[PDB]
Amino acid sequence: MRVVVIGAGVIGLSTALCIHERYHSVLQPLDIKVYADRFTPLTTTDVAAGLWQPYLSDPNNPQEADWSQQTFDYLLSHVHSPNAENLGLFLISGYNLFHEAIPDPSWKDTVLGFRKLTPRELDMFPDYGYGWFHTSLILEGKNYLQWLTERLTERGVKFFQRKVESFEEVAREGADVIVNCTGVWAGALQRDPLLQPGRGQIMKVDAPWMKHFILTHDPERGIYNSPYIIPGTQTVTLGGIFQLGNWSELNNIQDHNTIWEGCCRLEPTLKNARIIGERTGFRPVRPQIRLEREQLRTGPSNTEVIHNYGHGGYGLTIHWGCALEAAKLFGRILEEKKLS
Amino acid sequence: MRVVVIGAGVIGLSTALCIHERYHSVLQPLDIKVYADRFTPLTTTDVAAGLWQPYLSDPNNPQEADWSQQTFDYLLSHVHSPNAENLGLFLISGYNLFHEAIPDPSWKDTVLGFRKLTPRELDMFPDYGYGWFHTSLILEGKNYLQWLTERLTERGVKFFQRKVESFEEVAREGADVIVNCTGVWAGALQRDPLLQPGRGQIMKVDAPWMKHFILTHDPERGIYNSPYIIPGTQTVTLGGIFQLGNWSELNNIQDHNTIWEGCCRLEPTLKNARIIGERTGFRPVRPQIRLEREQLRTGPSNTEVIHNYGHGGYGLTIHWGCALEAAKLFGRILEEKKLS
Ligand SMILES: Cc1cc2nc3c(=O)[nH]c(=O)nc-3n(C[C@H](O)[C@H](O)[C@H](O)COP(=O)(O)OP(=O)(O)OC[C@H]3O[C@@H](n4cnc5c(N)ncnc54)[C@H](O)[C@@H]3O)c2cc1C
Ligand SMILES: Cc1cc2nc3c(=O)[nH]c(=O)nc-3n(C[C@H](O)[C@H](O)[C@H](O)COP(=O)(O)OP(=O)(O)OC[C@H]3O[C@@H](n4cnc5c(N)ncnc54)[C@H](O)[C@@H]3O)c2cc1C
Ligand SMILES: O=C(O)c1cc2sccc2[nH]1
Ligand SMILES: O=C(O)c1cc2sccc2[nH]1
Repeated sequence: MRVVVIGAGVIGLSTALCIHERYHSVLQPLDIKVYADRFTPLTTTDVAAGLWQPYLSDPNNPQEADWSQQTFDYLLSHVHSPNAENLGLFLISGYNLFHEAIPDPSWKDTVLGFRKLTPRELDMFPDYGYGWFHTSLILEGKNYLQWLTERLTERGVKFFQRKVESFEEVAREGADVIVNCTGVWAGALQRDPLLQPGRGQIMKVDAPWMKHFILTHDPERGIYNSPYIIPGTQTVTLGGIFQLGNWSELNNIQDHNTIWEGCCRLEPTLKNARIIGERTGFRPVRPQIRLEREQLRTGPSNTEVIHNYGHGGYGLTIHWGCALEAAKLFGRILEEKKLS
Repeated sequence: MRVVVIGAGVIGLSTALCIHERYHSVLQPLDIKVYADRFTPLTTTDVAAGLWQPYLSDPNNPQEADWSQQTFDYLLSHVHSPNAENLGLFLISGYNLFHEAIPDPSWKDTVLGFRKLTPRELDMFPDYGYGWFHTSLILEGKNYLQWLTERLTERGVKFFQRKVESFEEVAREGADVIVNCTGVWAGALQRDPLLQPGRGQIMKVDAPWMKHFILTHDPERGIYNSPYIIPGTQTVTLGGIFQLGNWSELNNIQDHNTIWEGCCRLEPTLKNARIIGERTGFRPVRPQIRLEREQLRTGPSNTEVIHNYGHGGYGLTIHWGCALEAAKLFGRILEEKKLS
């Protein structure tokens, strides 16, 4: 009963934990190893603000809306716990700004107190003429990743610093089940032309008077490419850079400018806020998440592979529902093998 | 014209600013001095969290609701102003929690996006069965008082550290108009049987993940005597203590425990918060604010006095509408001295 999880971002970590809680037994022990090239604070998960917000429009797969709703409901149950702070979990309200009356999102009833913005509220954002206000949740990846690791290490899970070259390399060493949570890099283990980097740049600023998230939406700039302000526990994330096919890990100076000028125009009080840091990450962009089983067609034994990658700009938002689905796929592997 | 403003809390400073910006001219040159025994951070204004919220039910004087509304409208028009950070001015959303249903407040349309709490939002507060959600403003005194002081200084207003023994002592040194903004200590200059300290105690805690205010209402505890959580710029104010007639300036453990126990039950995450500081202050409690002119008959001349005190637990909420009214009374004085 040897299981190897490839990846230590929110995907692999929550998957490892979910499989362990649901399938570990002293009767039938479950050996679980996590192999990863990069760990916290150096994953894509660490670059995220951690705000819960799926895409505005209905997903290519309606199963994704269920996975996001299951994640919200799960995080909402731990929000008023003493453990909440160790997770990087907290409630936050905020604004979604538009230039037109776009349709209501499928998640209007999952979030708390969703409503349209009133005239006086919109008078605060002269560049926008429609929007929403609701209460959502922030799950900060750097705390959540450390918390998941702590809970994994105490459940018997060993962590290994390694760049996996092939699934067959892992299959050869005895892995019965391979959990593929490689994010944006998955194409290195198996070609997937639907998987692309969604290059992102963010600024971390000191603006503690900022109690609300502010997200803007422009068709001319596209998804995740217009100003956003997201207050964290210690700092405020400034963003709004999406570049499909861009693999540059360096901080582009025109992007730094776009972030600064766009966010200051959105919220003039940012102009006097102290810039703390700047980061680049690659969103694992895909028309839909890949969350399925694959029987390896290489080597003398067939190896069971659970793929869990391609969560684009909403991995923190959907991680739990995806972890639970991967655990379901895992139990299906267990039954098909044998009972007695 | 020689003006002496007694008091350097929010009332004294905003009145002095409002009078100077409206009346100092070539036609009416004003010599304004401010006398105060205590300056920031040692005034009642400094103990306050600075949240804008008047009384729920219609005031004894309907003028008070107009004065609070004028204050919110003025502060709201500056929320994105270059000076907002210097003022300590920012937007904040939050909860007003009740055991039973209560009528909508007279200010429901002054605040932003006022509405009732939904069942899912109410499930987060088991001890309460009814509530509101709205967006208001915080104006922090430690910043606001220093901002008003800098504004008065550039206008040529002179500040003196002194404990005024009597209005006559001021009148005898040449004051034409005395603006009495002495807060809870006004009785020492002229007996006021309707003025009492509304003793308050607060804790300032490090809980930066707290993004909303939470105010609880209990008619058995009375006004300002039920737990409240008010996130500021650097710290979160924990309070909920009102002791009518208590002149003790010391912080006490009983009140420390009431605050801590009450606010931790409301928000379990507070258990792990670091306590930064604790303060005691005296709300200037009266059945209504005394904002009126008086011709003082103590000495060879009559001195024109403007009283502006008795703002209770809502001095920050109402200060600007009161400062504008004091200025109108000041104009009536100049108009009588046959020089306007
Ligand atoms: C700028 C920006 C802002 C964002 N904001 C939000 C937000 O507010 N809310 C939200 O829900 N989402 C947000 N996201 C998306 C979120 O960051 C990602 O969807 C989530 O981090 C992807 O999770 P992951 O586990 O798949 O990838 P990662 O965190 O990238 O983990 C991939 C893991 O796979 C490992 N790995 C890959 N290949 C191999 C190999 N061959 N061998 C060994 N290890 C390997 C890596 O080392 C790493 O451990 C944001 C993204 C960006 C870029
Ligand atoms: C615990 C607590 C929390 C609160 N929270 C809020 C809130 O969130 N929002 C809100 O709107 N309000 C709040 N308040 C109300 C606000 O603090 C007071 O209404 C406002 O501070 C009253 O201001 P003031 O100018 O009249 O008095 P103060 O701020 O006390 O200043 C009185 C001034 O007069 C001076 N003075 C008095 N007598 C003399 C004399 N004889 N000679 C020389 N100088 C003299 C003092 O030295 C001082 O400079 C709160 C109050 C308390 C106690
Ligand atoms: O840039 C992103 O990928 C991103 C910004 C926000 S705000 C909520 C989710 C999310 N994702
Ligand atoms: O304790 C007080 O006097 C007080 C608490 C709050 S919250 C808004 C006003 C106000 N006043």
